[PDB]
Amino acid sequence: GTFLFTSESVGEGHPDKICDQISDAVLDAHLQQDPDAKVACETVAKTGMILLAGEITSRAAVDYQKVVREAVKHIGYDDSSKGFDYKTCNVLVALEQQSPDIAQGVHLDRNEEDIGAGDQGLMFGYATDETEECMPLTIVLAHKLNAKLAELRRNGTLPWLRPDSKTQVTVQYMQDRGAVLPIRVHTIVISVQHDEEVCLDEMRDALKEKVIKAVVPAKYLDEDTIYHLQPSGRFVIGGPQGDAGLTGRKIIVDTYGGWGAHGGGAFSGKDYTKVDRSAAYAARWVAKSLVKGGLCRRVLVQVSYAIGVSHPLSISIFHYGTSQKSERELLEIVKKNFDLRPGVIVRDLDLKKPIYQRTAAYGHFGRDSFPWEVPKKLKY
Amino acid sequence: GTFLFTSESVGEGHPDKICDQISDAVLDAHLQQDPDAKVACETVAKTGMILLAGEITSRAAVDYQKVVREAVKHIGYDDSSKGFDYKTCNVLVALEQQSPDIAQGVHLDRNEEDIGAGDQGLMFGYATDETEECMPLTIVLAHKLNAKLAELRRNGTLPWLRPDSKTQVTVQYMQDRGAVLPIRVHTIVISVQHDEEVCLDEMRDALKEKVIKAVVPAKYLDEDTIYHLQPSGRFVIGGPQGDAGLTGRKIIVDTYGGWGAHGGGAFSGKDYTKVDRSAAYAARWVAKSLVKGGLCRRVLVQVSYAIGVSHPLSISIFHYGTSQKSERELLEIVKKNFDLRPGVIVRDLDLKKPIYQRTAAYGHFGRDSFPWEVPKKLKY
Ligand SMILES: C[S@@+](CC[C@H](N)C(=O)[O-])C[C@H]1O[C@@H](n2cnc3c(N)ncnc32)[C@H](O)[C@@H]1O
Ligand SMILES: C[S@@+](CC[C@H](N)C(=O)[O-])C[C@H]1O[C@@H](n2cnc3c(N)ncnc32)[C@H](O)[C@@H]1O
Ligand SMILES: Cc1cccc(-n2c(=O)nc(N(C)C)c3ccc(Cl)cc32)c1
Ligand SMILES: Cc1cccc(-n2c(=O)nc(N(C)C)c3ccc(Cl)cc32)c1
Repeated sequence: GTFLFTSESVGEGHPDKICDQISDAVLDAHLQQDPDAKVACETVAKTGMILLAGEITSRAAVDYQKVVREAVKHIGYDDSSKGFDYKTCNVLVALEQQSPDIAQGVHLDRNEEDIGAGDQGLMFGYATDETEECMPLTIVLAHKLNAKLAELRRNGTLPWLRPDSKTQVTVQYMQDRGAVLPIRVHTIVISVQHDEEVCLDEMRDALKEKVIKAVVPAKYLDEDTIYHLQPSGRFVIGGPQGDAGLTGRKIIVDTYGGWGAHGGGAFSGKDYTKVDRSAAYAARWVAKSLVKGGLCRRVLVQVSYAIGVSHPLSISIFHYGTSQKSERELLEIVKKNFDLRPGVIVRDLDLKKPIYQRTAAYGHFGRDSFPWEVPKKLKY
Repeated sequence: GTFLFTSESVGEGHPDKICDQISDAVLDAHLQQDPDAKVACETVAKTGMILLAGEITSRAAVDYQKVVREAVKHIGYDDSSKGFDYKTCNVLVALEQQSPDIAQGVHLDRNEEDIGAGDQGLMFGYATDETEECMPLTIVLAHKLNAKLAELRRNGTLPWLRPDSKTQVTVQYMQDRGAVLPIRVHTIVISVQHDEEVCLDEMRDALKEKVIKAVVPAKYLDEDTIYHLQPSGRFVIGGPQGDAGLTGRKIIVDTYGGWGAHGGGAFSGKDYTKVDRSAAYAARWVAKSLVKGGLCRRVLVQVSYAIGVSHPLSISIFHYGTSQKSERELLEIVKKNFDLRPGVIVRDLDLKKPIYQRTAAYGHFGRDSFPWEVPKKLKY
């Protein structure tokens, strides 16, 4: 009954993640002034360049140069020696208003509760009782390894670290009637951008002793665990200089690390009317409510929409065999307890609040008691 | 035991899909001259602009202006009245060489069979016996609806059609010991860009009579099927003018429509050393070989890699309860029959051949007998 499963995560300076954080810094800057801003901000990053492309209709006055540069500064790209510098990079803006054809079909002259979905699409939510935060251990550990790298970079413990990093964790699990039980960590990968002076052996030793051992419980590590630390051998060129980044290219890192399911939509740079984000947050809220409510040990929820239509077109449940109730009975409980119209989700999850940049690294789920992480008490 | 499931697809002129097709036109242009080109081409599309950003190291001499414009011409954006014109749009190029740090860690001075993975990551393959092509009916139908729109646009049957489209299909299924059996189509969405002259009722009638009825078998449609045809009411502004597009933003449309699983990596614009593409193709080949070989009715395969390491770090199997063999026995059969090193996948699947633009619309799987769609005969 044992099996392996692998998930990855990336750091704040991974170029795709830089784009997600900038897109959400732009969204938050608009929402601080106009809670009803319509935002669809894509970011592209390559050597020396941040380009903003997309559609924004808002009453806010946003200084894009300042917002972008402050986000890059926070990430830590502040000198040409690191491959990217917020002070001197090019910031290009190609932002237009939201299409009036979309606006008239989605929200113009509509009661807020009855606003249409901002697009068609499908979205999923997942929760698992294997961790207290109801997330897969593989992705939790992968995120925490990147967070540890950023912490040691920022506190000057490992001054050779740079912001761009990737991690990957393979866990060996057992299964019990559809629920999963972590046994041990089988393999860990860490790749992190570094300065020209540090030796490979010094980095590998520090990654094992100061990063992995500070994150992963010793009970999961043994003489057979496989470590791939700086496996490329050299990672001096990094950030956008090493690899072009785009918003919405880390959608599996943002969610469940390959567990559960994904409908394809990106989260960052989008206001609540874009159901790719709001309905995925609501589906996570449903799934976590079912698991914390004791109905399931793990569960997957699908929802779907049509542009301009408020009610979901479909809702579906997969309980992995971890409920005494059938999937039909769980679906009836979901329909009795949740209203997944976007104009109701916005109110339940407070989605006009400018907290989005906080979601744009280390996963959107299983952290910080955001509204979609506070279970709803179910009536049935 | 009945349940709903929804998948979507998009047309050739959807702005994200335009980017995937351009990225793969660039990859094919390089491979036509240099089978060993290292390509990581991202495309961004917005009003009047195609930007290429990424990393290419190749001996080819490629005219990017010509390759991009020819791809846009093929899609059908050939006049400012349609919102985008290959003849007059801006083509911007921000392409640099592949990082020498990546090159030395992945492929320099390595025997081809022993080349390292081009990145870390996780990838999945899926197959289901519900259709002869071993794909979910939801996504097959969604793709065929977009293909039908493009066919009627190109043959002049519906001259008001423009290239940008989206479709979505919800199927009601029954289940039989983990396998799925389609019963009926519950809901269909179609949104397609159109000219200024055609009436909404004329479009809705044509979409039902000439598109849906020409694609979906009548046995799946009944008086209760729900149709959302042009649900926004107006879609004149479209293509990149209506919504910025990026490469690798339709990864679920490219794969299984939400069924199976996804590791997050995009396919388009990448050569075989980028395991996000090559190992996902190989995992599809494994899954389809298990189902066509009669071992499973449906199956999911995960594989994962570390940058610079040739052998996968992990391989895992989920058979949904549709095999008499355990997942451990199926995994042993996979390990005995397949070698998922990227330097072996390239040979088995002929991945230096310039056929990639053909994959970049209507899904990478279940079509055209590409090498990953030809099952391997298994020995056990
Ligand atoms: C390996 S690059 C992707 C392939 C790349 N576009 C190419 O031209 O081959 C993807 C990510 O890996 C990381 N990376 C970049 N350079 C690296 C190196 N030398 N060693 C390890 N990882 C690296 C960065 O996080 C980067 O965003
Ligand atoms: C609805 S747009 C996404 C949201 C958009 N970025 C915004 O500013 O609100 C996503 C896709 O839907 C399609 N689309 C664009 N305009 C549309 C319209 N008026 N009606 C229906 N679908 C439309 C196009 O395929 C487009 O790429
Ligand atoms: C459909 C789907 C999607 C995503 C993940 C899984 N999935 C999972 O939830 N449970 C696993 N167990 C308990 C054996 C499992 C093992 C291997 C693989 Cl490849 C996937 C697995 C399933
Ligand atoms: C883990 C995972 C990922 C993706 C899809 C599914 N999955 C599926 O394979 N089979 C379904 N059956 C048979 C009931 C199903 C029904 C509802 C939902 Cl939300 C998902 C379903 C499962």
